[PDB]
Amino acid sequence: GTVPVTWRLGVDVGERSIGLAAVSYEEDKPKEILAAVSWIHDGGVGDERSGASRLALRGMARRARRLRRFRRARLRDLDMLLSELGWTPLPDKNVSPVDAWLARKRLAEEYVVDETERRRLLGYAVSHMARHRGWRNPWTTIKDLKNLPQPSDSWERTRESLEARYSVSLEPGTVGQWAGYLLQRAPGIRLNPTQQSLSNATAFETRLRQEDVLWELRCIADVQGLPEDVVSNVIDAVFCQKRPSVPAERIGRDPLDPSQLRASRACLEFQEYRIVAAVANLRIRDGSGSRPLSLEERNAVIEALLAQTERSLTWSDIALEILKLPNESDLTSVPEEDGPSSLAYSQFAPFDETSARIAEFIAKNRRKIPTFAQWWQEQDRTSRSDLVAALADNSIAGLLVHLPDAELEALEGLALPSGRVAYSRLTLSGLTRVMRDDGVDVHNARKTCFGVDDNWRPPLPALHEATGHPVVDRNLAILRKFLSSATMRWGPPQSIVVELARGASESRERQAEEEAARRAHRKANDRIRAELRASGLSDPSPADLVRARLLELYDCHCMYCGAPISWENSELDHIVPRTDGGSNRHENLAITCGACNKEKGRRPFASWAETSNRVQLRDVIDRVQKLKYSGNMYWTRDEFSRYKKSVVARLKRRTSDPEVIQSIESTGYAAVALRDRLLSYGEKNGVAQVAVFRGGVTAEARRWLDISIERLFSRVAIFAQSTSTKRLDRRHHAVDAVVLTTLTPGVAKTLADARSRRVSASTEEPQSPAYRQWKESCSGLGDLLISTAARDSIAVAAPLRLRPTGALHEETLRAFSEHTVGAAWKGAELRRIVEPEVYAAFLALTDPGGRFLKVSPSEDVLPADENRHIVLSDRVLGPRDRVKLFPDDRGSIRVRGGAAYIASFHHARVFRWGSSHSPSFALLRVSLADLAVAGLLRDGVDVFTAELPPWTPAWRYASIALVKAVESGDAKQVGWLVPGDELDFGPEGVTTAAGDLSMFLKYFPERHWVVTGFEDDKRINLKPAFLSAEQAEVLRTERSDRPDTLTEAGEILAQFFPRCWRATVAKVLCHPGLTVIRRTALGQPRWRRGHLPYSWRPWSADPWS
RNA sequence: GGUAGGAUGGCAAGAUCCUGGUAUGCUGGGGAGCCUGAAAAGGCUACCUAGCAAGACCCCUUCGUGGGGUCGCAUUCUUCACCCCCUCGCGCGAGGGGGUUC
DNA sequence: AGCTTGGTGTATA
DNA sequence: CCAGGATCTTGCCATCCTACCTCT
DNA sequence: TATACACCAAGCT
Ligand SMILES: [Mg+2]
Ligand SMILES: [Mg+2]
Ligand SMILES: [Mg+2]
Ligand SMILES: [Mg+2]
Ligand SMILES: [Mg+2]
Ligand SMILES: [Mg+2]
Ligand SMILES: [Mg+2]
Ligand SMILES: [Mg+2]
Ligand SMILES: [Mg+2]
Ligand SMILES: [Mg+2]
Repeated sequence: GTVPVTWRLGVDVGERSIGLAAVSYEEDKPKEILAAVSWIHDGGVGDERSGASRLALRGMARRARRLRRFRRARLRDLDMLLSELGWTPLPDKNVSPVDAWLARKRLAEEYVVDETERRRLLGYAVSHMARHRGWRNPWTTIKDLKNLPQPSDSWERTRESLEARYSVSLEPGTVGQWAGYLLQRAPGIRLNPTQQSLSNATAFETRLRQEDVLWELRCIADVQGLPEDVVSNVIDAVFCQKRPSVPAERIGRDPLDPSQLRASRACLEFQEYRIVAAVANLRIRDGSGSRPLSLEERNAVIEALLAQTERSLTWSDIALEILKLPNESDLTSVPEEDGPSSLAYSQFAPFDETSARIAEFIAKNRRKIPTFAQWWQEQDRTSRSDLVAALADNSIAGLLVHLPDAELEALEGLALPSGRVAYSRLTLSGLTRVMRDDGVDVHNARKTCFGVDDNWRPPLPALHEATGHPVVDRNLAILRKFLSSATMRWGPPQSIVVELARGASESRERQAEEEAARRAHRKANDRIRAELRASGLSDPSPADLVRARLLELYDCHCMYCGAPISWENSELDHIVPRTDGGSNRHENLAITCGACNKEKGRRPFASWAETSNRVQLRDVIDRVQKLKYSGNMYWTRDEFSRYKKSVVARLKRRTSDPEVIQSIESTGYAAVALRDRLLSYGEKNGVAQVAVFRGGVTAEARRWLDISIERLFSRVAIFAQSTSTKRLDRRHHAVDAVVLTTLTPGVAKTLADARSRRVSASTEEPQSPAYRQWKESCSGLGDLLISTAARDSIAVAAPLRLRPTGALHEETLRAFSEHTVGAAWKGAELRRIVEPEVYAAFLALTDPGGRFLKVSPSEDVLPADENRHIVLSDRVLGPRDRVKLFPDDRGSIRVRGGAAYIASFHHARVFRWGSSHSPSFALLRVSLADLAVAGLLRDGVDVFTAELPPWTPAWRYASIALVKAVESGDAKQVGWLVPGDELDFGPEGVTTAAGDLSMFLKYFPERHWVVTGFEDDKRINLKPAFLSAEQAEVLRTERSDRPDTLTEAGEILAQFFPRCWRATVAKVLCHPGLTVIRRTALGQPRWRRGHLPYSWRPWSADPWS
């Protein structure tokens, strides 16, 4: 029964959270909080230690599978070529460990007269070379690999280092020659640097290159006299590689023409569009005001801009010799940031970049492409545009000219500007046609060419369609469930309010220094772009620019060990590892030899330098601190100082603490994407407005409504001085959403001005009619929120993960143990029997009328019966026969000939037995490996109730009391628990606390707890629902920096978190009135039993039907 | 005007994936050197080789516990049930995507 | 002889 | 780690559109 | 505006 009410929706997006409020209004006064809920989500992250999202881990695993499958196919095709040549591939076994290396060495060194020996060594060498071929730019062809210098400079430096280290000069000094020589001279030497945790020097230090392996192949071919066609076939088989590709479904669509893909920046239509649009936005002085350029002025400037081979027309040049303006400042509306010494008029106007690159490539390589040079001078702009589009879109996964194949290879080697622009090629051609004909700008050209009005906006995505961004998708899924539920409860909202991750309350000095930072960044990047384009890099990436900057800043030396480095052997090490949240911000990037990076791994700089011998921590710190500010460089003075401090702080960390930087891109994207989808919902549902306000407006509105989280939720003081922030209670997201429902644009401007004035600095109330009206309308909001928190209606819930997907086991395969049948059997050895038939036979041997195994790990269950025979259904194992066992007394499954421990528990099944006045409880912890080996990872299976065989790790490592009670027939399954199920202990709270939980519950009497795991057969891990771990972690952080600022409650919280309540199942489920609460999207517990997970009481839940 | 939102282009700083690779690592099979040993078998350091989620679907084939091909760790209430949407698109049982109020 | 803490291994760059 | 493609965020400059808000 | 779990061992009642 839907009852319609006037209500507003408040949306607080977050990185790992979203606050959602449905607040019913009357006039502009809030009448009732219909629903306030903080939903805690994972941001797409499944494993916090891995750091990466589930989508990212799946993509990496899928691409590892794809790489290995194509490697299989490539090596099989090489085997076929070797069999056609008569060359014997290296066998799988019964060969010397250095047979391939010595074959490579001997074939490089001397001609082998015996044809049989020559073919065998050639096949050994080539098959091994294909297995270990080194690295190539994946976008380069095999012909491009052949055109590289041979060997690479990395291998020449390695060769010089090896000759100096070993006092011998091998000729010609190939990788195979040096490796075979060193594997014989120093047995047990490691070839490449590896991840560290005795430590001897490796043979090589830098990454092996495919041109080095190719040069060794050429040397072997020249020494052995192989025919050139044979060498060519072997090269194309060894260095075969799939070209990287872009799926076209990953490319966005033109908003005006959704059937068309967005155009590449390489397109000549986009180049023409850029020039014409920029000229259409310039203004000329007219009677102390600005006027648009006339049609003739526009055509003159546009023809001067298009007719360019190099970017040499500045805005001052355009004003002075092209426009014939009497003064340089007469040209107004220049699209550049204003700076000193007339920088805006010193900046370059756009040009046809693709035509300039193609003309440069033609004039440089007229020998290689004379037919293409003639065709390019022959054809017109439309045919050139079609050719350029084909050349720029050839990289799509899914030429009209009969060009010679060498010329086609040269053009595919030609580099064009990358990146997609907003419009399609057809749209750009039409829009540019309208502006060049009518003299209009982009807006009027869009109106004319596409028949739209001044109110036109691009089409927005709907609520049901995702972005592919994990944080945004989590926020969107939660919001759309909330909105669907709230719409069927109370109708559509009157208005929707969304908070955007933007901030404007900044000082003029802050604005000036950020402007100077942007100016210095642009000047340095333009310069470094110029020398990199002179060096041979067409379109430098941000990481290219960072690499050039750090190579200039450290004089082409490693930042860690000081070894000399170059462009191709350097690595950009994340000082804070990516798996520990480490960002790509340039203070987190260190230029590194590569050996230092590979040895450092995930370990922090200090925890690696402390025990290492290659680098010195203090030497690295002093080299960073000894950097001096030049006259002109990338950073400003303040930026250079803060950059050195950030780098030093990143080197100094001795623990795997997460990244210092709190990135807000995902929050901003979530806010903008959810706003676009809420605008779509409002168009489809007649919502009057979807307003947006900044975060600081919401914080200032909380300040001026006297909404304190510690007062609202009666949270005790954690600091001796001042009050705790909003983040101590996780309900603050829902509070922020409620506050967001009150905001109007005028009061938002007033509170933004007020907060900006207080940053630029007790206190003074804001002064505006909108502030007065909003304050009088939302005077009662404080009392309403106090009553809502008093009746505990603001819920904190995590969405459940019920799908049985993810990692089936741990990634480390383990060797099996062995145990003889006739020997004495302990309980743990009986629990570790791999084969289910042998396990069941031994189970029946220990207890005949039995389905489960009832043992203790330390008890000697069976004696050393010297004539014991285990009779399977396909074999009889005598007392001498050896039974395969899992290596450890923990849950594990057989995977690919080895043993793998089970992964995290998917769920726990709750079993209750005993009398009704005092029942006994136990958990059956079920992993995805249990479901996999039980065959339950299939269609039509309820994973929480489907039976698990006794040989599964779940039933093997259940508690002995649970096993005896299930076998005796008294224990029945009454429910299930997943990580994230809320345990509401009731108004009485937790009554079985002892030791540390009692001391935590004196100051934080939490009745709502979240299941986080099941750490053994008798325990469940619970953390409080309403309390944040980041607040406790920053308590621990500020405790070191400040003297005893934490209160008793602050210290108690700081030591309770993060392990929290490692609780006993018997001591948790013994609380009467404890409820396992599963909530609807509005934060309301699901009590009616339907086809969605519902709340249940472990005391009174019936056994499963 | 002032604030806010949106378009396009530029510039700056970032975030998320996607495609293709490399070098290790683990397990199985090996073994170059060293050591402990030998009437008495295993280590250590490397290197070689195969596999690297369990598995699923398709086609083989000059028949087999194999060969080849495409996939499989995302979309957090699994499965079931109901309702909605796009697509197997004749008012279809279906392939995906969404929602289910306490 | 059971619960409470403490430490640590887990596939990587 | 490597190259390099796609999607997007935030801030500033230029232009165009929208909406409301505030003081003479 | 964010980020460990399942196993293995001590430890004082
Ligand atoms: Mg917020
Ligand atoms: Mg490969
Ligand atoms: Mg290789
Ligand atoms: Mg090596
Ligand atoms: Mg690193
Ligand atoms: Mg929030
Ligand atoms: Mg290997
Ligand atoms: Mg090896
Ligand atoms: Mg496989
Ligand atoms: Mg579902």
